[PDB]
Amino acid sequence: TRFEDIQAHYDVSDDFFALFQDPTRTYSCAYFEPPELTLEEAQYAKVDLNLDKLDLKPGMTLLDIGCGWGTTMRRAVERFDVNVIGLTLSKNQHARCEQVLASIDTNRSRQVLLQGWEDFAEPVDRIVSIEAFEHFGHENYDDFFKRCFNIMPADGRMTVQSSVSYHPYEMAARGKKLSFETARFIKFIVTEIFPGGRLPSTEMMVEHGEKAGFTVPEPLSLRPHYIKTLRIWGDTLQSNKDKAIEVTSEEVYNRYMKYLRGCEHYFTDEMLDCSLVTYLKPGAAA
Ligand SMILES: COc1ccc(C)cc1N
Ligand SMILES: COc1ccc(C)cc1N
Repeated sequence: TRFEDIQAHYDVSDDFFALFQDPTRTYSCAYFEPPELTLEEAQYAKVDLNLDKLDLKPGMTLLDIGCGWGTTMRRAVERFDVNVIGLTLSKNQHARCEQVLASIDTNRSRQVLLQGWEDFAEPVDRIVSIEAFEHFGHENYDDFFKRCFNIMPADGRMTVQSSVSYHPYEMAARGKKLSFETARFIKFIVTEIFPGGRLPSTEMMVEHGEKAGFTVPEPLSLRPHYIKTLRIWGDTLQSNKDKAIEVTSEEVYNRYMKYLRGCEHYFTDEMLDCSLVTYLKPGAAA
């Protein structure tokens, strides 16, 4: 009701995001390995970083939870010769993914579903989830990891890439001034950028996975890559200010410059992180 309306206020057209993102319209941390990659190349490098952890063999089925514009699923079909299932809650992303997957020269099964993981109960081999706020941004971590564990075979693996904060206790350790300042900035992100969202901690991502029965090796920090990503997003949005304002408003432009510049700052000050966590079932190949 009211809340919904107050949140709907912060809905932004896909056309605005196109004015700061790379041509793939990837809205997640890029991977600058090597460091000289373009943003677009680094976004393909991040997809590869995720898929290369999943022990994908031809004829397997990969589930993409929050499949975005279909880039991850397409790369998986092309590189690994796998079937793919994507989950998205965006009608626009659903339509684009169906066309992206239909375009692929393959006999492998390609399916895109307009639903959450809560309503998904089909057997799959491997799972990838890259900064899926619509799926991994509303708690019920115990149900999420239990679902992922139960739909995979004995050798199942999953990657989840997510922005993270620290427990208030850990934040206090690194300055009380900076601790409050960060907590107020997180409140802005979860009010105006990802309304109703909840930023997990790495410790939560690890411990909820372990409780479900997964082996969880040391998470990969993407912090330095997200600083680079947010710098390019900010610099690109600023270079398109007139076009961005015309498509939305000066309010929305200022909101996203605050978000992009702000995240770069709190990432640089090591008050935010980005974790790529691998979840291994007990029977996962060594
Ligand atoms: C992946 O980028 C897109 C998504 C949706 C539409 C209509 C166009 C493009 N280029
Ligand atoms: C990584 O997925 C997310 C992105 C943004 C926010 C606020 C929360 C989550 N889980």
